[PDB]
Amino acid sequence: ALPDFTSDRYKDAYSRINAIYIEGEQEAHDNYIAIGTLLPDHVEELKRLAKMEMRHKKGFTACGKNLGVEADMDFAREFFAPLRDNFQTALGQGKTPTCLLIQALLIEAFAISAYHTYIPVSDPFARKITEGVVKDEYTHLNYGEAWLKANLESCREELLEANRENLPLIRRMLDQVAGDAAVLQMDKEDLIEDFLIAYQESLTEIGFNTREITRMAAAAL
Ligand SMILES: CCCCCC(=O)O
Ligand SMILES: [Fe+3]
Ligand SMILES: [Fe+3]
Repeated sequence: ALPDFTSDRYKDAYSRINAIYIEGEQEAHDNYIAIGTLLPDHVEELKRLAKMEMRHKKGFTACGKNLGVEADMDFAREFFAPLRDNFQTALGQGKTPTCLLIQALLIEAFAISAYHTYIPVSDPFARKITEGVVKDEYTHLNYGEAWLKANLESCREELLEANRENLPLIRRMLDQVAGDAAVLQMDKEDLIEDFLIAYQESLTEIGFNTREITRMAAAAL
């Protein structure tokens, strides 16, 4: 059954999960702009992507206002700190393939999983907003997949390294959100399945074979 969106129990968990949505959209915006410093000829497309992320952020901000819940932004910022630190490191070293794997692949897949899972248990206001959002993040996966597919032969090793370092962070993120997510009536196994399916499909599209992908997914352990 649907959660009681008015309960103190729900609002408490929501303050953190919703803050994660909001912060995630903000960092996605920042990341796409940042990638523009690495792909100067991609700037106008990246600006469109980043603007979409700000629309997403505004929508989740609105979802919070609607339930009367103050977002715990401090919690969210710490939650994203490991991937954010790794993204910045890559950015400073000009490592475009690592930046794309972290943002366009890992974070977008995490988003699509969270949002797909949240929809059937969301309040009616948030549901319409979130239904809009999910259609968009496939556009973002497509963007990352396209560039990486086009450049695979020069960046294969970097990508294996990027996955090795960053996929475990996604696993720890899922472990950390699981409790609050369950209060929101979201099953951890659904979140994991949806995430892994999205990621595997991106890797397939990029040109990795089944063995390579199996070895990659394994690094989560
Ligand atoms: C769960 C928050 C992640 C959203 C990141 C994005 O919109 O690309
Ligand atoms: Fe988004
Ligand atoms: Fe996105």
